[PDB]
Amino acid sequence: ALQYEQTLMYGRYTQGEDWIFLVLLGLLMALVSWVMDYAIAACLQAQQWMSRGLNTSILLQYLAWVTYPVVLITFSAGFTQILAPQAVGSGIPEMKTILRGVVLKEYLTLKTFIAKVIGLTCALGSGMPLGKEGPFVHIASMCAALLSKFLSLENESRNTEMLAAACAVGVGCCFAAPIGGVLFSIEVTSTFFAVRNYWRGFFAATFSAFIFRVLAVWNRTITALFKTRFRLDFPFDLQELPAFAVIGIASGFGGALFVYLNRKIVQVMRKQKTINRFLMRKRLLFPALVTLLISTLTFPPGFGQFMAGQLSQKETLVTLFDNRTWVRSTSQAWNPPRANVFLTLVIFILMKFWMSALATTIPVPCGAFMPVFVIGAAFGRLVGESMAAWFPDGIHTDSSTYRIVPGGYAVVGAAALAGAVTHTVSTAVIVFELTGQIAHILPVMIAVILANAVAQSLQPSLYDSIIRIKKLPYLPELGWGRHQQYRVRVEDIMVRDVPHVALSCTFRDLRLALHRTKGRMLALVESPESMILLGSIERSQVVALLGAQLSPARWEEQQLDEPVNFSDCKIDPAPFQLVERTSLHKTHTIFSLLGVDHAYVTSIGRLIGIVTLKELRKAIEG
Amino acid sequence: GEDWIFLVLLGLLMALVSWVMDYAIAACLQAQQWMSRGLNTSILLQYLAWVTYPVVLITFSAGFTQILAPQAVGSGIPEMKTILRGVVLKEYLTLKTFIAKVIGLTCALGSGMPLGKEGPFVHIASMCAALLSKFLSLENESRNTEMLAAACAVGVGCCFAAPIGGVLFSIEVTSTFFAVRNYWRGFFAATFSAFIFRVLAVWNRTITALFKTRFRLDFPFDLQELPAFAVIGIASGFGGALFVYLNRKIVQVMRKQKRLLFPALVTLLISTLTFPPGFGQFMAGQLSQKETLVTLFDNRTWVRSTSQAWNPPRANVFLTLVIFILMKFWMSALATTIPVPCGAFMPVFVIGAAFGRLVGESMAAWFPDGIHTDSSTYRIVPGGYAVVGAAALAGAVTHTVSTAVIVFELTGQIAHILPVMIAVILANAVAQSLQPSLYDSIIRIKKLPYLPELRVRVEDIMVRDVPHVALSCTFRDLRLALHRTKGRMLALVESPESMILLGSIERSQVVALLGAQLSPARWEEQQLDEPVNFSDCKIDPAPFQLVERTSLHKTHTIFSLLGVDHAYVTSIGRLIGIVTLKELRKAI
Repeated sequence: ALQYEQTLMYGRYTQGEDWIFLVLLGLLMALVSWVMDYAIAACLQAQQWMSRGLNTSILLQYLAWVTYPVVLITFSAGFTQILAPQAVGSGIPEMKTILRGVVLKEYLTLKTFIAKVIGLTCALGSGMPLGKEGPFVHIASMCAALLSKFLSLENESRNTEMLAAACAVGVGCCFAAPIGGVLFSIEVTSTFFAVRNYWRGFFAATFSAFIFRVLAVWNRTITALFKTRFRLDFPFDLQELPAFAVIGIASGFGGALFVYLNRKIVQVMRKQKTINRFLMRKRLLFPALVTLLISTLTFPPGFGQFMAGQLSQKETLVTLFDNRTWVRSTSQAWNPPRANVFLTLVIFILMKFWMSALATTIPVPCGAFMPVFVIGAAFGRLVGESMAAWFPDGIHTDSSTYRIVPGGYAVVGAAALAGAVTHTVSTAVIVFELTGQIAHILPVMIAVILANAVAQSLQPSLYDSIIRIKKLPYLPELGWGRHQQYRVRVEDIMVRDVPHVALSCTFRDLRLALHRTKGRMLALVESPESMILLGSIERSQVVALLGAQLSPARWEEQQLDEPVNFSDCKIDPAPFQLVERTSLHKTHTIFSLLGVDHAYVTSIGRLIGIVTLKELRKAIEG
Repeated sequence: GEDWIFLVLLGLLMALVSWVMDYAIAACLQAQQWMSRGLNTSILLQYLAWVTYPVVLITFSAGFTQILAPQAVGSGIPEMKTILRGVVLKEYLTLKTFIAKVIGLTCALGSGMPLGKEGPFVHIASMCAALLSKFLSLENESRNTEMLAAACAVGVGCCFAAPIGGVLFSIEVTSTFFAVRNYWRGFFAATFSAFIFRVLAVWNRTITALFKTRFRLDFPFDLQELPAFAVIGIASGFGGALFVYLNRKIVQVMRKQKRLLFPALVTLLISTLTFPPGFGQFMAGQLSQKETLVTLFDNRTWVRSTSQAWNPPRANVFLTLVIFILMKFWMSALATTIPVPCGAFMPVFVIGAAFGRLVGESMAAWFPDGIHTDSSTYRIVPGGYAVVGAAALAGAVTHTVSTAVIVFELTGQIAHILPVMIAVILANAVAQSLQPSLYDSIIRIKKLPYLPELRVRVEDIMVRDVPHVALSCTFRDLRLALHRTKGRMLALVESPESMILLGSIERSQVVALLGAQLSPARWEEQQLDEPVNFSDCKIDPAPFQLVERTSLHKTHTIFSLLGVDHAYVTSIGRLIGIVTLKELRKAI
């Protein structure tokens, strides 16, 4: 059991019925998502009304423009800190750790639910570049846990499956994409998923989508969030494929750079102890300063006109996916009177990159999927506009028909950058669900594959990076194509010094052994000379043996050093063990599936070594 | 960079093979129509050609498959699912099997019989991967299984021209775990195959989607039309369960009751009923499978060209659709059991499309001016109903939910996603409640090893025979040990008294050295009988074992993960038992 400790940016962790349950989970998640969306829309509408009311002087417009988001972010951070400090940030890495066996202290309580809901609503009510997929996963998991609490009024296996279904429900409700949501949730929270549990997520997401449609028709887009209208007859040509490949490669490099920049930002001010202490005594100055800095640069009368600061995230995504060519309201916002579309796109890309990283490193419930999606869409739109300008009449034409469509480039770029950042290939399906069309399928697959290859060659995923930052249990993923590990054996990476005890030992031996292990379990051995393994023992239990046979109720303590009879103790008969010539592939696979953190190496029945997650991490990294 | 090169070469080879096979099938189908229509004006000659062409093709396919490689008969998905679980089939991935499968599939699909390609394509892709792996060596067991899984994904994708849907379908029918890296490798190889197919479709010339639809993008369906899309799913689930039951019952009956007569009789019976000017006008027998699927997916309303085959002068669309559904159902159920390389995905797809079209036309006739009246500009689109029904029936038969993605890549549109998902979920629920999957039924028919599904520990289910050899054993015990047992591999122990496990030795190696030592040398065969020298063998030093007190659930989970079929039970380093899928006799 791990407990949250508060830090500046992220924190640290220190030491029959199925159908009804799925239907109820889907309905609850749909209702909660609808309520949150309504609240966020109301907040944005209030911001627009207040901004339109005060059109007198630039000073007052600036004051309102920088006062609304700062107040919203400060209130969100304060409310989250008062109720549940552990509800800060994305919830995908924490649930990935939970699904592997580890237990977090109070991660699935009602207070955390209230804090997460209110904080996400308040933080997303401002205009900061933040997402909601991780918070949605966490909220869905808490909803499933509370439903299990209610419906109760073997067990361990059931809970994990329900949480796995809840993650898919959360992703699907976040993107309004059942299939894409389930496939994305499978890739980011597990490595070996049972085929039997494949239908549960699809069923729950389908029920959620049906409830969404019913609510949409009872409340008055309906089909797709960001519906696009592209021609079905030759949307692209053959010679445009190199452009899509270039987009994919650049997106992979950019995703690696984004993950590296986020990690570097987090690390830098974990140093600088004086600034860190001064901010830790404030607890509300850092988010306020970040919000004030970001909002100032997006002021439309000032610097915000050169990066489309007047547009919101939904409006920014809608204009990039349109079926018009800007080069030859989308063009009005993306073509300021003093510049062209290219300069605006470049400035938008750079500023949004660094601002999105910095904003995702602040203490509020937030995600990082939509910002990178928008950045990738902008980069793809830039590439498409360049191609359209270079070929005004087409790339293969007789009567100048079938011109270049720059919106497919934006779709391809968004999917490629999202996949590169998250190390997933389901962003293709996600973007097909989001846009409502499947015409630009092959370029999307090509770009996603290339971006994933480059990103996995360069840097780890964002969620794995956050896991490393928070010091949670971390099993690095084996190289997809970077290297080979079919020749490395367990005899090399193991540690040849094993904390162990003997069957015929004395209490002095236990006293000497206990302090130097620094581990959870002790290995029972027949005899020191034979070194034959018989089982595993608990460190607390062998402490209790000394505490029980060496006690006031009987100095005398130094008189009693007889050999310890292990009959009273309880021994694990079959701990997890391996053999001498086991390959790294099998060890990694069993560690990944069983969710274990410790294995014994055995040679002809004798104890020769031990393997831990740390040794595996060094073996993979080196 | 061996992985990327292997995947690229696999994709290229599979794309080329699929293109060649499609060209051959199209040539055969055109040659049928040429002789059918060009030079015949009499009823008797037309009938004679109509029956004699498919009969000759099917008889040649069956004879060629039997003579060359009998293992090429049937689908390839159940056998590859068995192979990926650690079982070994005798000669399932050789060159003769490849040639027999290719020629038999080309000849069988050249006729007008209702057969598919997904299983044969999976088998051919796996064979291509095995041959490529053999050629590239100019041998880790763990590396080969991953490549076979990638080959299955490539085969499905090339069959349906649906890369993502093909990968998802292949993972769901030939595996028990969703491995993410397998998904990534299949994605990569299917993307390369799709690129090659796109290049070929431009160099030669149904580009993009195979059965592209042109439904309107603004309000294709209403909320009140959803109950129909659920009725379709429930009916499709029931129909899929009935289809699996009927196929199994057809297979069983022939067992209770000269090998070139049954396929010929089946072909002559089926082709007689589909003869157009006789009974073929009442079930649209003049259309091929591609044209049958094309007309059922159009954006026109019949009840308000090539779609006039469903409206004969002496009948209407409803009667023709019902007759087509019934006759094609029983004909496909019968025809999928003849000794030729064949699949069953497409006939089920067409039957589901016909049922969906029937339901959609009924709804369109019920609401001539559109649902919710008001004389609105949005009316019923019966093509989407056909898509929904086809996807639902295919998913119900195959116990899969990736048929939705498959149909989305097939039609080129994703406008009907919610009804398709609802129908697929309902059909899967009903079918899984009623009957097992078609591939599982075939596995149980062929009596292949399989793992069931999931107090008791590995000490109880184990068997203590465990054929083995000792390090100090002579050639007399090696002959004695080999004769009694029949297993693929043998265990190596230190001594009969010690019984300390040292690894495992293959059956091929021991019989080779026994023959080599007792080979003619410079009576003397029995004279030497010296203790064997194991220093020149191929000893596996790390077989995967199980501790004595391991639980059944832990044993079950490791067996599914590792793709193995037998484990060694060990006490303190001593061999005490073996577990070779004895969970089938204990987890049932």
